[PDB]
Amino acid sequence: MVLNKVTYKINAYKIKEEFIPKEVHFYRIKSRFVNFYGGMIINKKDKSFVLPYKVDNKVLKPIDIEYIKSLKLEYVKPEIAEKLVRGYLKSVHKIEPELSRIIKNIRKHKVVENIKVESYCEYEVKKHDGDYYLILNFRHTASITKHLWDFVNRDKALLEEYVGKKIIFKPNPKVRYTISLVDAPNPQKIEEIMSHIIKYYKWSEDMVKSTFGEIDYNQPIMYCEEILEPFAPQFCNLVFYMDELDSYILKELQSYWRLSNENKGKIINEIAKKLRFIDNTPKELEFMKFNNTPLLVKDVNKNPTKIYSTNTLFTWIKIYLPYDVPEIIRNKNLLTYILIDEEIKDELKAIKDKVNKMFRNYNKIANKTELPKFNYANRWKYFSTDDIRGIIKEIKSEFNDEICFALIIGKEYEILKKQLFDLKIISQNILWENWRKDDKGYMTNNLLIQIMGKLGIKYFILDSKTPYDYIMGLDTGNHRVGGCTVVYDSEGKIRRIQPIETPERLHLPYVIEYLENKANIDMENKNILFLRDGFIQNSERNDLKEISKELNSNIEVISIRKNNKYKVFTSDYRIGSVFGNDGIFLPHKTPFGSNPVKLSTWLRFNCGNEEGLKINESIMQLLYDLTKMNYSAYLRIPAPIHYADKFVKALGKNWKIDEELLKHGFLYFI
DNA sequence: TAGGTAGT
Ligand SMILES: [Mg+2]
Repeated sequence: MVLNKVTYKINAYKIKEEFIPKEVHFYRIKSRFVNFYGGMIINKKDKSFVLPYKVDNKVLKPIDIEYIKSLKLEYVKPEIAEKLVRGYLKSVHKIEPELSRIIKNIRKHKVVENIKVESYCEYEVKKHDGDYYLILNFRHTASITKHLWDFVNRDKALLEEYVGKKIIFKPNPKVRYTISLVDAPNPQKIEEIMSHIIKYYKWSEDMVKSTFGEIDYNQPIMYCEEILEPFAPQFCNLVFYMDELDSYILKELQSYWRLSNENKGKIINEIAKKLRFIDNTPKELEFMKFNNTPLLVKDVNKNPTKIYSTNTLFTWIKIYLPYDVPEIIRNKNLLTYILIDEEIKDELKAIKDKVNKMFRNYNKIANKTELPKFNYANRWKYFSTDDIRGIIKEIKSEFNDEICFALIIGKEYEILKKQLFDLKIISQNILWENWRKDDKGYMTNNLLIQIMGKLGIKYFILDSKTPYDYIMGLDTGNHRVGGCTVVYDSEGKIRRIQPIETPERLHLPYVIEYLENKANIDMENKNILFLRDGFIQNSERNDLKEISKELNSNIEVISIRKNNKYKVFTSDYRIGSVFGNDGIFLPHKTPFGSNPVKLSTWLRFNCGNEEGLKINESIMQLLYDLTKMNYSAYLRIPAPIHYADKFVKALGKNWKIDEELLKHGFLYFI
């Protein structure tokens, strides 16, 4: 009991009763996402919505609406009620431009060379014991310090080249807008923007003059793609992707971002005290501690054996063998090539010894296992990092028919691994600089796991059988494909990576049917769990009841959201809890402060029976056990959904869909 | 080339 439970602070703060609406008002369009007024849309022939206040004149902008009914907040469903409290706070109390001025005062900016780093507030609203809590969090944005108008050297013809690039409006660093149009100067429109900074953002006239300087009224007026309002380059700043930054700058900026969960909690509590709408103390929540379940490998004599971590999996010098080897690859000698960077060709003698030792040790396992061996006699080849197509130009000219492997030794890519696969060649690249500095073979061991997962080998499985016959990871996103499912068995072992062809938007009922009809996987009289990032439409509900009755299967679905607003004020890991019907899942440890996973909308369809399930200790354990099924060298999100995400991203990167290998669970796309 | 770290 003592070792099983821990109480920790979460980023939830009770909203004061003065700011909670007692009545909601229903309306419908008598004459798009009208989120501006803080509503909740329920579509029909004429769209219908709810507001956290009454619109006395049934019109505002000109859209003419019609009154339906009035209901008390306590009577409406918590999910909607929470969204209406946020809307009331956003639209009536204007929390958004207030949270902006609070953060600037707490989290000041950070300047490194030409770039500046700001912070912005994220917020959600959650219902607990009849009260409402504000989930308050903060993130960061990096922009060009020097504003757009001065950046283009006050030249309109130059500014026109920036059309289609991402910018931020200085007082609002959260929203990254896209420039679309650049037109003639309007001093009236500049005074409109200037008044907005004083009226909405509440900035003093001195603050306008301090940050923007002497306002140029002869400035061009520009328009963005995402909103119909005018923009002026003196008030805007260029934004970019974090990865696009020069390594030298990224390392320097790090210090400002990198904060421990406890240290970050201190800033949220600092921000919470200033916000007049909520209470100053964060919410105390009871968390379960997940049991660190063992894994199952094979003994020297091929018997199942328990191992708690994969860090000892390939520490030969006690000896573990693979649990499963696919029908194709079993006891084969693979035609293997070793592609080396021409820059590091002056160190090949040492590079030969590194790979030869690794495979020489791999062979000690490979001889009494029925594992595939590796053949690289005179197959040592050279390539260039900026060379591009030259390496594959010579590779295409080869006669490879059978599945083959390639180890890529460079000097510091996704492009080469994609082009190499087109000749049925599985590849795992290596950066020599890191492999040369391998302390006690840590990388060498992590390599063997990756190359095996790539070769459909199931080395280790779970020491526990789940009640589900199938755990399916689903993701929906150039090949007439719109998504895929990754199917795992009862022991957490990969079975299939199955792409889904669109008939058109891809939904769950169609996916279940495609799997039965076109994918040849038995989904009748079984216990299926679907893990997805998205949410099921109310219209899909009656259709899901139908399919589950017909198949006679227990079909479940749970939403697993990596990007959420929660944060736990602990350095601890392997913990889980529920707040406002949401699973706060924190499986992993991070040397630079972790972020929880949100778990919601757990539905069940048992032979024509829709039922809503509350987030258990059971599934949270199950979902944790799945984060341990890491074949690529644990995971934040469960393995089924993680590998589905990876496959969908590969499709966008124009990767070959080799069905034969996908059918046997070869993770070549990783 | 490992993992995680739409109001101007
Ligand atoms: Mg890899």
